[PDB]
Amino acid sequence: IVGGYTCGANTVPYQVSLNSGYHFCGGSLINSQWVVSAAHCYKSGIQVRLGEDNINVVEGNEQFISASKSIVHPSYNSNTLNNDIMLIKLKSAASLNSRVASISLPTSCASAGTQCLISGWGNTKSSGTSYPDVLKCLKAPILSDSSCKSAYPGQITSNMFCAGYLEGGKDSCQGDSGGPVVCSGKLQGIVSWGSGCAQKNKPGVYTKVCNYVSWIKQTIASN
Ligand SMILES: Nc1ccc(CNC(=O)[C@@H]2CCCN2C(=O)[C@H](N)Cc2ccccc2)cn1
Ligand SMILES: [Ca+2]
Repeated sequence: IVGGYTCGANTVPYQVSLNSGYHFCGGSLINSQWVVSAAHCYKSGIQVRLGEDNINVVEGNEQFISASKSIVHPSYNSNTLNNDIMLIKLKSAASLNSRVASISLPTSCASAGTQCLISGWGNTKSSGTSYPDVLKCLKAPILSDSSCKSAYPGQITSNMFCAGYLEGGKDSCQGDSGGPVVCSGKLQGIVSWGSGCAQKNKPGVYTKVCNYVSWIKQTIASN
């Protein structure tokens, strides 16, 4: 997260870290058994880390649970990042508590200008590299479809939206991918892609979760 702030320990209790010997992506707990993340975060052998603040220090509220299965969206296209969404099942159910909590799926898509919370452990610099150990947060509005498509002509599908600031300076970044964009209590986005981070007229692009609720519900009900 570039241009954000320290969230506060366990203030984003649906945020998870995907770990394969090291943190590599975020995700969102959507019920005690299931995490949603980005398809481009897929790999085998994921350990889901819940209840995290400092990902380099055991602070006492963590749950470490291996994934039993990963399901990439059937239409995920890594060339275009269309349908950049993936479900991960936990080998054992998470123990839900004030610090480990699920986030609701949207019943409907959200308006341009709606304020959202974006979070993750990714790079905090728009030029160069600095990774935080504690969770970082950003408040950012959904941008108009036309602003989004003007920034990224020929690249934005109906399954993507932009959020952030066309002036740059505040954005998601490498290492935030797969993590949440939450607006009015609903998981509206997944950190997906952009042109660098916090660049002018290049806001972050997010998977439009409202288009995937039927697939999420059907997939978890059969797996
Ligand atoms: N707002 C944002 C969000 C994320 C980022 C950092 N990530 C990227 O710039 C691109 C797009 C997302 C994936 N990625 C990578 O470079 C991958 N390491 C390889 C890959 C490339 C393309 C498709 C799949 C995989 C920057 N700004
Ligand atoms: Ca920790």
